[PDB]
Amino acid sequence: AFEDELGAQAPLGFFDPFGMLSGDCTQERFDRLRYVEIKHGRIAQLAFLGQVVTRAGIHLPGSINYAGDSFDSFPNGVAALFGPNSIPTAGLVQIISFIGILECAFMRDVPGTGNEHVGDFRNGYIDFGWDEFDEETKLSKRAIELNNGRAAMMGILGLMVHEEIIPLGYDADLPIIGHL
Amino acid sequence: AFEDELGAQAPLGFFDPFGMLSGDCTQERFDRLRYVEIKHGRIAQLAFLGQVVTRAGIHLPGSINYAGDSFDSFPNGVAALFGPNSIPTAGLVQIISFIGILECAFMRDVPGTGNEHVGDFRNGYIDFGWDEFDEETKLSKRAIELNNGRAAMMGILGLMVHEEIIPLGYDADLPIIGHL
Amino acid sequence: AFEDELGAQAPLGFFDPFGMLSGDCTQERFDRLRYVEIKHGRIAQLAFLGQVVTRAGIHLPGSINYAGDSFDSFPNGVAALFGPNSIPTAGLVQIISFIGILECAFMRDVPGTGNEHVGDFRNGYIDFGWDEFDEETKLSKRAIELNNGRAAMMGILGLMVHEEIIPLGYDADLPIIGHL
Ligand code: CLA
Ligand code: CLA
Ligand code: CLA
Ligand SMILES: CC(=O)O[C@H]1CC(C)(C)C(=C=C/C(C)=C/C=C/C(C)=C/C=C/C=C(C)/C=C/C=C(\C)C(=O)C[C@@]23O[C@]2(C)C[C@@H](O)CC3(C)C)[C@](C)(O)C1
Ligand SMILES: CC(=O)O[C@H]1CC(C)(C)C(=C=C/C(C)=C/C=C/C(C)=C/C=C/C=C(C)/C=C/C=C(\C)C(=O)C[C@@]23O[C@]2(C)C[C@@H](O)CC3(C)C)[C@](C)(O)C1
Ligand SMILES: CC(=O)O[C@H]1CC(C)(C)C(=C=C/C(C)=C/C=C/C(C)=C/C=C/C=C(C)/C=C/C=C(\C)C(=O)C[C@@]23O[C@]2(C)C[C@@H](O)CC3(C)C)[C@](C)(O)C1
Ligand code: KC2
Ligand code: KC2
Ligand code: KC2
Repeated sequence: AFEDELGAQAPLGFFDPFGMLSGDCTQERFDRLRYVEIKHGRIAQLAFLGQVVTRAGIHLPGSINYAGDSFDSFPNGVAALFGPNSIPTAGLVQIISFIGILECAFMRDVPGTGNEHVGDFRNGYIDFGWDEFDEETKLSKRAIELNNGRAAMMGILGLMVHEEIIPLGYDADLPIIGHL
Repeated sequence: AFEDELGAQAPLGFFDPFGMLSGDCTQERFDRLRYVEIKHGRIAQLAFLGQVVTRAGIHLPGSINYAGDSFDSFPNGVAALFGPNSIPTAGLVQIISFIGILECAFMRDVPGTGNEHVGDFRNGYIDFGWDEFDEETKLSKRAIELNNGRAAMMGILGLMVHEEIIPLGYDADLPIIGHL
Repeated sequence: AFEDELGAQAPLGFFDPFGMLSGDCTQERFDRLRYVEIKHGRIAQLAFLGQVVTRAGIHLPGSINYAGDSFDSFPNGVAALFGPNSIPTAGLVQIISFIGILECAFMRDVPGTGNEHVGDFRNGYIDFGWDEFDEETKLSKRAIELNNGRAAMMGILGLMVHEEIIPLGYDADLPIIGHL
């Protein structure tokens, strides 16, 4: 039933190993799964962009504290949030609070606003020209977003794992990025 | 749609900053939110009453243990539940178990019993004369309960925060209640 | 309404102390409760069987690690999973991952497959002859499964509690099984 939905493309086609959509799956279940997948993909895309920017030597100009702790002095990766040399716990809690405010008020599907598909948070408020695209281009953009999100999920998991296995003696000369 | 419901009164009117009810919000969502708000308000009202009674020097007569630990020897506030001089862990676990029994059996909206609104746990079992009040008086009582609950939420949050910031050097001469 | 459902047997009859099905309880709520009860019963039956087999001196032949840690060297009970002499954390995490894979993909009620009642995971895939039984025998088998599951819930709780109270000085010469 969902073998022709978004995300079922070449070369794998419809790829449902664990069988979430097996049987007479309801549209609500697939909508929930696609919402979770798109949310994870967007978060992972942002996380991968952040690690790429930070690890390349690009840091915000200034100090993260009144104490003078410069932005470009903190480590990259999980060591920047959780560790002995991480950013202050106040900064992490404020970041989490901002993300929670976004979750509750901003990055949500408001019913009866004009949203067209799962993951559309536009809400008739912030539109950059979605209606300019025709249907085929719209589907292509949605598929690109979803697949880049899956790739970012895998990449961010790999980056965190590789950073975490370095103290254990598992230091890998990763391609392109190099040593973490 | 919910701008004329209970709790939207002077001077703020309908106050929905985070936009929980924005858009075509369903009645189920508002009922869930109002249930959570009323439950929190009742819990916080009881918590503030407990704070006032305990901090005023009124303690239960006797001892909380067979070992002879008197009721009036334990501290007030968070130090009475979680701390080195708190009540015995068995007492806290029994309190939590009693509250869970209440949650699962007593303080619940039993369907098909005669409940009139969200937060009405009466269940046609314990009534002190609710039907004696007229509709306007009923609405006034419900609004009083809700607003006192919100005030108690903020007050209990303030009391816990002020108790917790005292060891950090943030001791404030609070009005009325004084030093915690 | 649910006083004649499965699980209401002599001598207790319909036993609903906490009043979970009191009032106009929907079939969905009873179905959820029965699903949870059957799942817990099956898990507890497996846990009791495994703990009895392990405590009887029957262990898998070989070693659980490449390091040579034999199966019959680990303790019995909670000390085998969580403790200073437990199985390796890798083994526990892999067991949890296998159970999660089962939860997600295998031990589930796939809609539109032919399942006849709550707790039926057969899904028209693995059938040993369920249709051979008549209606009364089917009800008897389901009731036996449910009641043995409740008995196993109590038994596994008792086994874990008795194992945990031994270091505290509460060592009980339990009947049949003896000292844990
Ligand atoms: C998962 C996302 C994520 C997370 C958790 C972090 C976390 C962190 N970043 Mg970071 N970053 C990210 C994405 C992320 N970043 C992206 C995508 C970029 C590229 C622009 C950067 C660029 C960046 C720089 C240049 C620096 C950091 C730094 C830091 C650290 C200090 C916090 C700070 O100043 O943030 C700053 C965050 C930003 C500048 C960009 C955040 C953008 C977010 C993800 C937007 C997402 C919500 C957005 C409002 C949605 C808009 C919707 C639209 C319709 C309006 C902290 C560990 C600093 C550091 O290393 O100090 C220790 C630092 O110097 N980051
Ligand atoms: C959030 C609610 C709450 C919580 C968590 C606590 C927690 C505590 N209180 Mg306390 N207390 C509360 C509310 C609360 N109280 C209220 C509202 C009052 C005013 C009557 C008191 C009066 C009070 C005294 C006088 C003493 C305590 C003490 C204590 C401590 C020991 C436990 C004990 O003996 O409880 C005793 C609890 C009570 C005497 C009253 C509890 C009543 C609860 C809130 C009823 C709520 C559910 C109820 C069944 C609903 C009925 C619905 C109706 C339709 C039937 C413990 C830290 C003792 C202490 O400090 O020793 C260490 C102590 O001496 N409390
Ligand atoms: C709650 C269930 C449960 C749990 C958590 C454990 C946990 C454990 N068992 Mg164990 N065991 C169980 C049930 C369980 N067992 C049952 C039911 C039996 C009887 C066959 C055994 C027999 C057994 C032996 C003989 C040994 C262990 C050992 C161990 C320990 C090492 C892990 C291992 O080798 O597993 C091995 C697990 C098994 C041999 C059987 C597990 C079978 C599971 C329960 C199947 C459940 C799902 C299944 C696929 C459903 C199929 C449905 C069907 C339609 C296809 C570990 C603490 C070993 C030990 O103590 O070394 C430290 C050991 O030597 N167990
Ligand atoms: C004005 C304003 O405020 O906002 C607007 C601005 C604008 C532009 C309109 C908006 C937008 C669009 C945005 C932000 C789009 C972002 C898209 C983004 C960020 C897309 C890539 C993600 C990451 C991927 C694919 C990672 C793959 C990672 C992969 C495939 C790996 O496995 C990788 C790997 O590393 C390992 C682990 C090991 C090494 O071998 C190295 C490599 C690399 C191989 C917003 C959102 O509307 C907000
Ligand atoms: C027979 C039996 O068993 O039961 C029946 C008995 C009976 C009577 C019928 C029943 C009832 C009704 C009850 C229990 C009603 C209770 C109502 C209650 C308990 C109502 C106030 C709450 C707290 C508020 C408003 C706090 C505000 C706190 C505020 C506004 C603050 O911010 C405060 C502040 O402190 C700071 C943090 C700093 C300092 O500057 C000091 C102050 C104070 C300014 C029940 C429930 O049906 C059960
Ligand atoms: C081919 C393949 O791969 O799979 C198939 C194989 C097969 C056979 C078809 C299948 C099956 C059926 C199975 C596995 C059925 C299992 C049934 C099972 C395991 C049934 C008892 C549970 C435990 C009870 C009742 C415990 C009570 C415990 C009680 C009553 C206590 O309180 C006890 C106690 O200890 C205390 C705490 C203290 C002491 O005084 C000692 C005692 C004992 C008194 C499956 C599932 O379809 C999978
Ligand atoms: C996530 C987004 C975000 C938002 C929306 C946001 C809003 C506000 C507002 C509201 C207008 C104020 C008034 C405010 C004030 C301060 N912020 Mg924010 N802040 C955010 C993020 C961070 C991070 C990451 C850090 C940080 C800090 C500080 C410090 C320094 C305190 C000090 O130096 O003792 C002060 C005074 C740093 C800190 O925590 O220092 C321990 C630091 O690391 N903030 N901040
Ligand atoms: C929340 C409500 C509540 C209920 C409904 C409830 C019911 C019962 C019943 C059932 C009829 C019994 C039989 C019972 C028995 C004991 N209770 Mg309760 N008890 C409640 C609350 C507390 C608190 C707060 C404490 C406490 C204690 C004890 C001790 C002392 C043990 C000891 O001194 O070794 C014993 C023997 C104290 C304790 O935990 O001491 C470590 C203590 O702090 N109990 N209790
Ligand atoms: C729950 C079911 C389950 C499944 C489905 C499953 C699948 C696979 C697969 C996939 C085909 C591989 C390739 C694989 C391989 C290894 N397993 Mg499994 N394994 C399961 C259970 C356990 C347990 C309980 C233990 C264990 C272990 C090891 C070790 C030893 C590593 C070492 O000696 O360093 C290796 C190499 C032991 C261990 O973790 O040792 C620290 C141990 O305790 N495994 N295992």
